[PDB]
Amino acid sequence: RPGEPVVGTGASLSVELGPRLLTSIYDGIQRPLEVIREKTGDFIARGVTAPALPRDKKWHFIPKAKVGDKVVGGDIIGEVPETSIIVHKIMVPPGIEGEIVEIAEEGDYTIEEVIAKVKTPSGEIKELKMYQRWPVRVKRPYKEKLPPEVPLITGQRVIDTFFPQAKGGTAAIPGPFGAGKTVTQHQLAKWSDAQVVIYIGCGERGNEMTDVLEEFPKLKDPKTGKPLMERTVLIANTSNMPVAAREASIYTGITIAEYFRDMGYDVALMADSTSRWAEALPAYLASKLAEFYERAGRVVTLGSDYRVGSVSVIGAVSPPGGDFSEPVVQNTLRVVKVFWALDADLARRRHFPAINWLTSYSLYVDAVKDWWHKNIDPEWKAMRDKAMALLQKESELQEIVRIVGPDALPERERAILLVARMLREDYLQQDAFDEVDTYCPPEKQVTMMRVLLNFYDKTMEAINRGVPLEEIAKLPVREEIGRMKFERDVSKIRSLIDKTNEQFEELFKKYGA
Repeated sequence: RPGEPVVGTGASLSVELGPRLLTSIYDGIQRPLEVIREKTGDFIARGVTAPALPRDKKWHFIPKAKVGDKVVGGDIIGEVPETSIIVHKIMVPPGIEGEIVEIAEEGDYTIEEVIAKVKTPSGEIKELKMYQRWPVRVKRPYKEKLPPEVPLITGQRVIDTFFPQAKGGTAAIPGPFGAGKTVTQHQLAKWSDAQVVIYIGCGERGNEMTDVLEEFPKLKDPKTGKPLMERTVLIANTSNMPVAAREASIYTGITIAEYFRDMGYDVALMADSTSRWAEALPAYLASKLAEFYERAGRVVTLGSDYRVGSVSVIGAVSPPGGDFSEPVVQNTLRVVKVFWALDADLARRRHFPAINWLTSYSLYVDAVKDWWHKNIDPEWKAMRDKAMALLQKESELQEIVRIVGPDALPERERAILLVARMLREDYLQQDAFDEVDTYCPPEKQVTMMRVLLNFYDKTMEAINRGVPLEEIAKLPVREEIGRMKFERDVSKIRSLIDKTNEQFEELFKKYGA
């Protein structure tokens, strides 16, 4: 990328945006694999480079606008089928508006070709290609940042239910590298309802780059059968790369996320490069994490059609050995709205995903409940809250029992522990390796939860009738409850409610009431 030595604020550090970015692997900056990296500074940056998009590749343009049409920035003037998954939407660059005096015909083109001309109100004729440039450090503009509402549906029960992410929200995952972060990040990347993923996947393990070039091209997008790379764009930070570029990769990544957002996609920006992101010569250097995160959001995009896209941020905080106290841990956890706390004791106990349901939190619960209530069910919030109360109850009881023992525990309390344990095992625990349980649709989540909480209501009902707890604990329907996560037919899961009720009736019959 040649550029120019301009005054102001650096060279004018930017990125190219157009067809073929997808399936591609880039560096703090935007050059293909194993390419030298430029220095930084508050004042300026110097870069010796290669090309970011092939000028030599031929793309099938489908125009969507005509000679005579009025346009504004964000308006979509045609389409380019880019991968087998993603249509690339060709948009007037921000700040350009006017009349389309000239537009290409449906045909094949390389990116330097001019596919349209726009006459601005001044009369100035602006020439538009299939790509555009943007300064990575300026947030691409939009009409309006919408308040957090709809959830980013992850298909993971513990997250979607107890610690929800909003489309356009900010989330962090910290804890040990040990058990499960990788598989959990991988589950999020492939299952979350974001059409496009930008992964800043950046050498935290010496063989990570090897795994990236060797494995990533084989991964399938479970929604289509096709490769996950065909909706992904990677941004590597490594130990050989300049402190400079490593710094700037988040911007390059978020800029590219905003660009797919602007077309109306939901996009997930995933950062898993904690350590490589380090600097030498702090408050002065922390509002630089703040504003990066401020760039997350669901927005009504620029353009003449009403159009919504989003960028959801999920940041890894994996500090090596135990850098968990001071850097990226004071400023970052108080800026993110959601935190999924991976916990090595849970992992050792083989509870997966190993997410600690007492130290994680989401501040999007009330923001997303209405979306759940309107479509998934009307009792979604009441039910999570009830299931959490019972988990909080369990945790208190277990502390108490650690001190004084279990033998003087009353039936009611034993019942609470039995049901909480069913919550942990049936719902909290989810099998990423199983062909059904690797994804749990919204409808299935609420039904499994109703089955569980109905069993709780009947348990507490039975006990307050003199049915003993040992009899409840061996209801056959219990063990079907432990398997419901493996059932793909949601209506079979649902039938467990009536089945539970009936077995209880016939425990009421044995005994009294």
